[PDB]
Amino acid sequence: LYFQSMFRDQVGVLAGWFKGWNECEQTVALLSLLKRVSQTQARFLQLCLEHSLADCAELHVLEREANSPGIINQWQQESKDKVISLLLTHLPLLKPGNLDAKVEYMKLLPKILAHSIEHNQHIEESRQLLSYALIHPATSLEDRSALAMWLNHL
Amino acid sequence: IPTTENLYFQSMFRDQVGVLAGWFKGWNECEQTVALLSLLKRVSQTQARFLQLCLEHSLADCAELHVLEREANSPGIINQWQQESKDKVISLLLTHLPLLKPGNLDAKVEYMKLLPKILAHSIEHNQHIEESRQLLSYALIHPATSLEDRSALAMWLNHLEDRTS
Repeated sequence: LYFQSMFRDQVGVLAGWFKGWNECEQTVALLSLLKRVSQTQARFLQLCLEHSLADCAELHVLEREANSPGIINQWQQESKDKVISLLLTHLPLLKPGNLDAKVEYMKLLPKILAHSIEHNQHIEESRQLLSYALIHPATSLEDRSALAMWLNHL
Repeated sequence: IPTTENLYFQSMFRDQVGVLAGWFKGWNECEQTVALLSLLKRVSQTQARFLQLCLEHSLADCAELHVLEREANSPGIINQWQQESKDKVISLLLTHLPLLKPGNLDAKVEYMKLLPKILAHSIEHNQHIEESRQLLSYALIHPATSLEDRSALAMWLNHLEDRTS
C-alpha cells in the first residue's frame, strides 16, 4: 500500500505504543477508535475479525464455557486464584445478549473483589476485571453502577 | 478507565489515547481502516473476539447498513453497476466493497470484473485517482480476496502509481 510518509510515521508510533500497553489498555484504546468509525468501516472490521477467528478450535471451547451459566456458577467452588484466572480468560468471550451467563459473572465478582480489597491481593486482576466488565456490552446500567462503586472502594 | 496501578502510566495512557483521537479524526477512511487493521493483527484471539462481539452488538439493528449489505452481496446487482456513470460506479464500489462477505465468491467475481474497468478509465482520464487508490487498498486487505486476486490488484496498483507519478 502507498501511504503518506507522515501517516507511516504515525502508524509506527502507534505500533510502539501498542506493544508497550497491557491487554486491557490495548482493548480500551481499540474501542476508543472503533467508536469513531462509520457503520461500513465497523462492518468491514467485524468481517475481518470473524474471518480470522472462524476455525480457532481452542477459542471456541473457551467461548462455550464463557457462555454456559451452569459452568460459570460452579466456578465458585474453585480457589480464589483459579476463579480470577477463569474470569479474566472468559469474561471477554461472554456474548452481549447472554443475560443468564452475565448474571452469573455479576454474582461472582463481588466475592472476588471483597477478598482482593481486604487481603490487598490480585488488585490489578481485580482492576482488569472491573475494566472489562465496565466496557462489556452485556452489562446493564445497574450492573455498571455497582461495578463503579466497587472500583471506588478498591 | 483504570488500566494500571501506576499513576504515571495511567496519565500517560490517557495522553496517548488523546493524541490517537486527534490523528484518527484527521485520517481519511482508508487510513483509519488500515491503521485499525494494523493493531487488530496484533491482539490475542480473545481480544479479537471481544472486539468482534462489540462491533456485532453495535451494528445489529442498523437498518440502512443492512440494505447496503444486501446490495453489496448480490452478484446480479453488482453486475448491473457497469451500466452506471463512472462517478456512480466509483461511489457504489466505495460504499459496497467493504461489505462484501468473505466467502461470497460469485459476488467477489463481479467486483473483480468492475475494478479493472473503473481503474482503466481513471488512469486514462486522470480522474478519481484517490478513490481508485482507496478501492485497490480495500480490495488488497479484504478477507474475501484470494492470493491470485491480490496479485492482480497489486499489478493494477503499481500501474496506477506508475502512470500518475
